Amino acid sequence: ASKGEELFTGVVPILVELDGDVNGHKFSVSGEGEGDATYGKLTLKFICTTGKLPVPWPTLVTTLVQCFSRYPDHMKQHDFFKSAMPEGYVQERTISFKDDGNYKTRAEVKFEGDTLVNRIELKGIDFKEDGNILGHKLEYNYNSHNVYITADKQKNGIKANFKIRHNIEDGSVQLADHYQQNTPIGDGPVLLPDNHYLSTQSALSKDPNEKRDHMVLLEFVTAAGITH
Ligand SMILES: [Mg+2]
Repeated sequence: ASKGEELFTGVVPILVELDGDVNGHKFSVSGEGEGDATYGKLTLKFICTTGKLPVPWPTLVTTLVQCFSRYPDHMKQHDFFKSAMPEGYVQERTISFKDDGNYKTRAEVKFEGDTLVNRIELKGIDFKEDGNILGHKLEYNYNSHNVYITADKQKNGIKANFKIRHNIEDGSVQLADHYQQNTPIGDGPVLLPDNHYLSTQSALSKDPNEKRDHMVLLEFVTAAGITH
């Protein structure tokens, strides 16, 4: 493997903190839960601490810890994400919503003590007033997808590209093209992978006891695409 994967053999508590501005709508989200990379499993509850979320929850799922992906044993030499731990990595994305605006995100993912933390800044521009995002026309659900990873050896890191399809309430789909880059924060060696993908499955729900604007997420992520 890598030395960093030793930090992931058990259940790890997670904290997520996001500050956002989409078209001048300022918001924050705080999340808590845990990850168990042995099973590729994430359980997180997110709360909008500023009030009502000004964009649909599903549009934030990808932004709101791929170090919890399950890498099969035969592929463990391809796990960049854990290899960068505990010092962590910077994750940047451009998320381009077809016929609408874009999110640019910058996150730092690292350990703070025994807790894995994801700190994010999100900026959204050029959204349509009553497009699917600011008009809240997206269903509260989520389709499975693959995250296609490639090495970026000049930057000592990785890139990824994938497509999210958000279901629109009228039966159509809102495409969200994702371009991602990750670079280590520390100077220790990291694993630079062969092309492969992360198979991701996400289920969204609500806490029946929660009155704040929130999202409960159950996610499974498994690396694939390299055989033996
Ligand atoms: Mg302009």
